[PDB]
Amino acid sequence: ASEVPQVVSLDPTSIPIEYNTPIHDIKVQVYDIKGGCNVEEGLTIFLVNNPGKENGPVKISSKVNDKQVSEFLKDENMEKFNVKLGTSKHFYMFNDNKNSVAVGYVGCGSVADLSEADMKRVVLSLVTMLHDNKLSKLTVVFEINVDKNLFRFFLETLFYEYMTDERFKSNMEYIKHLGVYINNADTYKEEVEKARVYYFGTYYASQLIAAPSNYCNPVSLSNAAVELAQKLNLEYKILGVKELEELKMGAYLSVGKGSMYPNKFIHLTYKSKGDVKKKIALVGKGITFDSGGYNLKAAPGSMIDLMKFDMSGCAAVLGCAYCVGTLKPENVEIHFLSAVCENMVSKNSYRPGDIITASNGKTIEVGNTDAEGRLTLADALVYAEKLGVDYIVDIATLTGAMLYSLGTSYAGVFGNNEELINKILQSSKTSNEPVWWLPIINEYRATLNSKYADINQISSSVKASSIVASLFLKEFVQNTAWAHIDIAGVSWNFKARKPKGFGVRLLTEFVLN
Amino acid sequence: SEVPQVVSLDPTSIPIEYNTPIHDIKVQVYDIKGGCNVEEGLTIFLVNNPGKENGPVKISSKVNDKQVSEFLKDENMEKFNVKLGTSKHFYMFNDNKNSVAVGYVGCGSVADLSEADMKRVVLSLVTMLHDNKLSKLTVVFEINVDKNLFRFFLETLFYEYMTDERFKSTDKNVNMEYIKHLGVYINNADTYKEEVEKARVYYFGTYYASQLIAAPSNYCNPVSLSNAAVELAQKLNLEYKILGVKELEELKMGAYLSVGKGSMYPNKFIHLTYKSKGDVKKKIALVGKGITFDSGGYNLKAAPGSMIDLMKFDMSGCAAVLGCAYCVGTLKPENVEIHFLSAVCENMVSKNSYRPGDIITASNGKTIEVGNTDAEGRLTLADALVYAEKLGVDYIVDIATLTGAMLYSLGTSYAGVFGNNEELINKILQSSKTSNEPVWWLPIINEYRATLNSKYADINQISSSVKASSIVASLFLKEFVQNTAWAHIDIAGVSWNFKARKPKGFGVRLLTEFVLND
Amino acid sequence: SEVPQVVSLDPTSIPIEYNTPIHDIKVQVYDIKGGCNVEEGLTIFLVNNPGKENGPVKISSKVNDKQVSEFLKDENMEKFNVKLGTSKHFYMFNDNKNSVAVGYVGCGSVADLSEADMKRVVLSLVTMLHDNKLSKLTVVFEINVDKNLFRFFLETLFYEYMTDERFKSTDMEYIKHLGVYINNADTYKEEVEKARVYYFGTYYASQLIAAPSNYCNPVSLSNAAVELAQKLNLEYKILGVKELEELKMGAYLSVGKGSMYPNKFIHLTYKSKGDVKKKIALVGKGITFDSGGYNLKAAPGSMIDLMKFDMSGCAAVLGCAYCVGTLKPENVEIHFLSAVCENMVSKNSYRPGDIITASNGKTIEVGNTDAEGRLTLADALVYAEKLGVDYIVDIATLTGAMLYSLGTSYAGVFGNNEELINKILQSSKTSNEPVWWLPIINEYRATLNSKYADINQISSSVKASSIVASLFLKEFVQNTAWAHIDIAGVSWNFKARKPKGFGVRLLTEFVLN
Ligand SMILES: CC(C)(C)C(=O)N[C@@H](C(=O)NO)c1ccc(-c2cc(F)c(F)c(F)c2)cc1
Ligand SMILES: CC(C)(C)C(=O)N[C@@H](C(=O)NO)c1ccc(-c2cc(F)c(F)c(F)c2)cc1
Ligand SMILES: CC(C)(C)C(=O)N[C@@H](C(=O)NO)c1ccc(-c2cc(F)c(F)c(F)c2)cc1
Ligand SMILES: [Zn+2]
Ligand SMILES: [Zn+2]
Ligand SMILES: [Zn+2]
Ligand SMILES: [Zn+2]
Ligand SMILES: [Zn+2]
Ligand SMILES: [Zn+2]
Repeated sequence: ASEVPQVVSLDPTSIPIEYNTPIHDIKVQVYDIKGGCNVEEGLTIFLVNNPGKENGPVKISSKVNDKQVSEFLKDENMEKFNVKLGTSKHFYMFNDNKNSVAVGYVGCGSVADLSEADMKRVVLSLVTMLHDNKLSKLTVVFEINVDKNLFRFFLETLFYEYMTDERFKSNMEYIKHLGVYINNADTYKEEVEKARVYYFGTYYASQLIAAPSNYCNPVSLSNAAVELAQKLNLEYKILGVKELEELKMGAYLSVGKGSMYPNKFIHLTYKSKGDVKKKIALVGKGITFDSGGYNLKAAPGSMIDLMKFDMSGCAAVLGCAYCVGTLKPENVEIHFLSAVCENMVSKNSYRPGDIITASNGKTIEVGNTDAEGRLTLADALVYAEKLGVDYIVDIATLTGAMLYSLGTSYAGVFGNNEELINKILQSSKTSNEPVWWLPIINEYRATLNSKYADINQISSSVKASSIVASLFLKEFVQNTAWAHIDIAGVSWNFKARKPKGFGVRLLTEFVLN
Repeated sequence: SEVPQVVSLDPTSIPIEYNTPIHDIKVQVYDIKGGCNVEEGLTIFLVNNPGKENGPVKISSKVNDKQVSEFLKDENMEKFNVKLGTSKHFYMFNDNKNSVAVGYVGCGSVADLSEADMKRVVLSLVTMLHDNKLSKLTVVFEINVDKNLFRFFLETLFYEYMTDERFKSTDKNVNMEYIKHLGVYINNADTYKEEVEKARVYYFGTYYASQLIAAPSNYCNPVSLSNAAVELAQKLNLEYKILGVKELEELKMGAYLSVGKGSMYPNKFIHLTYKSKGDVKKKIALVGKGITFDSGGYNLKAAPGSMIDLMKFDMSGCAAVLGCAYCVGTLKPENVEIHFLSAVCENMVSKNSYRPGDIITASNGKTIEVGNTDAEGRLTLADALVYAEKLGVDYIVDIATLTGAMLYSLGTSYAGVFGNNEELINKILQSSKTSNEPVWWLPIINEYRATLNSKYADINQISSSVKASSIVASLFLKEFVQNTAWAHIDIAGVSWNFKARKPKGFGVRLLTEFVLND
Repeated sequence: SEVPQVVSLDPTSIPIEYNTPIHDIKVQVYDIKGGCNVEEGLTIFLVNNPGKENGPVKISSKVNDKQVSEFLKDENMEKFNVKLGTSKHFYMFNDNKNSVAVGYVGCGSVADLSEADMKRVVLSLVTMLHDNKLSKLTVVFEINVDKNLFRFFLETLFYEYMTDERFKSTDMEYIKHLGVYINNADTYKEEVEKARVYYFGTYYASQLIAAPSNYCNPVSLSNAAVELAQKLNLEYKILGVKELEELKMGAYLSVGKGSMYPNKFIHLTYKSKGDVKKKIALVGKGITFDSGGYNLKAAPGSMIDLMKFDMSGCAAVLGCAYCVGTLKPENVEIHFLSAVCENMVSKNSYRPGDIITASNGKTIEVGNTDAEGRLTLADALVYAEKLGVDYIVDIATLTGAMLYSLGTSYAGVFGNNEELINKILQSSKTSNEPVWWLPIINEYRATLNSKYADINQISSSVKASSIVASLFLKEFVQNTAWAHIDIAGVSWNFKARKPKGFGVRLLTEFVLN
């Protein structure tokens, strides 16, 4: 660990992290729905739809072993409510044994197959009830059709949205039990503890992102990665400035010049006990705060107050490290990499127009100091290819233009290898973290031709900045299958005012399958 | 039919050139194994060097002239290299003691030239045709191209060679002269021969669309554009129908009509039809956005970078569809019925204009809340799409300069395609490949549909405020196709060639290939 | 003179090319009478057609090669036209069966070419040189140029031909001979080696300007100026912060407060060997990077990435120092001055509103930290006048408004003395570096009346910024002929993405004549 510098003694010197969450204490049981439902304790919620009849009435089919609840659930009562996606109702009542129970439903629409976005709305409705609930148990009865991956997604999302981050603070009570009624329960049981792992990986990423830039800086973040590595028995190595200078990472070092925090390059490694048959490098953009540099984020809508999230790529990679270190896949070697620094305004900062030299010898003309992500990634990519891996995948809050292309739901993936892109797309499908394949259009490459340097950092005209940024990155991968995931648009949940932890499950599914 | 005028100097028709100098070029194709005759004009060798970047020039073709062959020997040609786009001129006397001009264009070190690579080659060749009064060009192929690429070479050569001087008066090019003969030497020539006149057909459809787009909004208005479409239909003996305002009112096209309310030109709905003789296997509706000028309306294009002076381009989709109509009407495909549609109007600022906040009713009965008058294109398309589905077709493909956000997603080279049907989308991509007009599949993300939920109307026209506009606009259009395979091509970013300051006529070849191979 | 570094990869000197391939070109000038020989390389005829716009090409010169004469016959050349900048060139065998290239550049239909026309002609010529491997270029003048325009042709040819590759790393063959056919060749021969000197003075200035702000800083620029002085046997003196504090240069020192590089005042001196009959101070604005300071260049179109060019005035002066030091004019004493610093954002920077005191005791109210040029020039001008000189001429990238007045071609000249101004205009005509006289309007002076300080730095309303800035500078020259050349609009060739080196030949012609 390294000592993080302070301006005043009241400046924090570590990131507060919660490992043991109330979610981990929840005992989960899955029952088959064919046998009927037991309603004796806590809150019971039926997931109900009505195919064909848009906003049609609620109808409960499951038999329950309680006379009081059976009467409440009768068709004449339930038809007073409708299945409009996200709509919920729940009532408190006494059961046959005169114990207080709560019974309700969440509408799941009129389409039999729920998208991940549909399922998310269902969960949010459920969580709203939970945040006003003090009962010890929740039972969810699936009277809809979900596959194994979507059911795991249901649990992951439920766990993630339920949990509230109160680290920076100075009603309800977390349930101790979760019951689930679903068809062929036995096949869904193995998803439960996988969901719990995917949850924390995602929530851990969220904690790092949500942590403000005075708490989460290059030194405190690399410190956290070390502590994580030690807990998971991963090989770890933090490269300091002197080492970085020796490796000649001029692009990455240039970005951090104006920061009071020294650059820290995070390198964690998972190695399988058995034969190593595939080597992967995961690269996360790790800007702990993006002020923009001398190209300061002062334009309307530039949202400088959001830019603690510019290390979301790093967070996703570290979150994946947790999942991989916990699930311990076989026959694989994975490197978790992040060139961490802070982009600030100072007498010491790099300037627009500056020509800097990357670790592969390429000279780069800086057109915009706020395009700093690709500079750090450039040296990180050179570092990764030197490891001699089969796949290189980077993930980064790289370009604001993603907001105008795919939006806030789908991340974009670019690459030099169709097979690798396909694996990512497949991983997106099974993780239910949506990604869309975007092209690297070679005709735009000429725009990066610098008059004085080997290459330009940005275009002056093209405006297709996400593609141009990909073209720049491609110049630092010489002979390895490489993919690039731009999560600038999808990383932050603007409506809920919190991170998503996007990427963790996607990257984990990628290495596992 | 009568174009309204403000003053007598206002034009009442779009000047259109049908018989171009390109059509006067006699094209001959010879097989390269017979040897090349170098007699006159300019003879250009298309040469590459596989694996050797900036490799030396070597003329592998048999040249049927002792003097020219001597000139083109490897020893003499070594000094020149094949760097993609590079070119050289040679001057010499042939065996008949006549002075002849010879040269080459470098095609690089790749074995397969891409879309952009070949256009680079053609542009280099065109520079050799400009500022040189030549009567004949001979092109010798020493690179390998498939039939579609050979056709693409000719189409692009014709299109770039052609110079549009319709609006020139005192500044016509005094030295403008076109070759009268084109010679082509290539391996297995008989295979490529049929591609020649197809290329000339593809050239004009593209150039015709280009003429309509380039034509300024005072020349090209809803009345004169619909008048041009009738003249085209009459020339091709296609069925044609133009729907006037009273007919449009009967069909209750409130979305389309509201957009044109502020204009001095009455709305004109174009409906051309190609009908194959015999069994019709496929019925297709092609829909083009036909905004002759987009001021933005009361949401005026006044913001920095909004490029209001470009907005004559906003009927590029309609132009593409009409260009396709020329190609289809000329090549006469079998087993198909094609409907060429465009809801044409002008988006202007007036006492009569539609307002931000207005609730209008589309022809399928859905009420629409206008949040931005500058999103007028999807409004006209909405009624056009409803009209299209009433025709009972198998495929509906619309093409439109719809969202500026395409510049930020795919840029100026690739068009975006959206749709409700994977098979149709795949056919569009296939047509993209064979036409060499690049298109990329983009998603219609259903999670964003909620943002189009209106407090008062059935649906919001736009925004508040997803930012992924191209997708939101596609979601809106989807609401007006109920049960028909539909695809949407946003060409807002690729329609105009900013570098050359001219239209591309994008989509004509794409749509034609779609029709011809479906 | 030790350049401070943030990281070990930060450059500590400006790379400079002194020996260029241009200097290895052997120039021969022949009279057009007696005919032209075409034996090898590329031969280009400069042709116009006064009778017809875009008229046919017609070669008038007798060529002593029959094969080439056949090529140049009227029937062949009339297929080509003389539109300015249009060119064609063909490869062929001459009488000796040696490969030669012969062509032309269109020179339009106006008998007398302007400097803008001639530059277009040269650019067409250079395109051919860059695209052909040639040991020799021959140019045949079938147009009319005077001695100054001919030199300009050579200077421009040399400058545009030369390619700056100092910052190229890892992402050939110049001509060795130049032949010129022209009527009355003997009167043009003496322009050749003068042109070569003017070329490098201009190219040397270009090298300094093009060099990014991380390479070119106040310390390395002053170091570079010393190296130049040593090679030319000029007296030199670099004033450091202690000395500047002693000289009370508060305006100059305030600007550099926020930089990591100490202020460095450059003072080079050329003195003729004989009696000194004229003393001249040339003053160049030397801002190595202009971020704008706390008035950050953040507005759209402010082009902060261009701002390495803000020492262009200094570079022109140093480039002039090369030419003067090489050509060694008689009975003159020339001082080359530049108050070099960097305008940055820091805890240490000067603020908007700060009241500072120039070396002549005048207190100045800073209204805008991005108007820093006039503040550095203020102390530089006071320094210059104390040298007891006859003329003071400053050259500076001072005001962006120049783009709106004269544009990108003509610099503006302001002054307090009509004789000096007319001399500069005369030097503009002979150097072919276009300048236009603009007024110092005394009615605007009242806008600089500060409420608290002696004077305002900027006007709060009078949008005539170039004139207002001239009024400010005028306050720091008390009793000396002074002129001010604003090159903010002309210094950078935006189309070619490179500096012009504007001002070197202008200032040198001023000293020489
Ligand atoms: C426009 C340039 C090329 C400067 C760019 O993409 N900059 C990105 C950047 O700063 N990289 O280090 C960038 C990244 C994200 C965002 C962004 C801004 C918002 F207001 C958002 F809500 C968001 F999700 C992303 C904007 C610019
Ligand atoms: C921002 C909204 C959603 C209103 C939009 O996309 N409007 C488009 C429109 O006016 N439809 O009728 C629109 C279409 C094209 C462009 C556009 C602007 C430019 F400066 C270009 F260079 C260009 F190619 C397209 C901008 C907005
Ligand atoms: C508007 C003020 C008075 C602050 C001003 O002229 N500032 C100049 C300055 O920064 N002095 O230190 C200034 C100088 C040059 C430019 C300038 C900007 C561009 F984008 C150009 F392309 C250019 F040629 C000059 C703009 C402002
Ligand atoms: Zn940034
Ligand atoms: Zn960033
Ligand atoms: Zn519009
Ligand atoms: Zn429009
Ligand atoms: Zn400034
Ligand atoms: Zn300045």
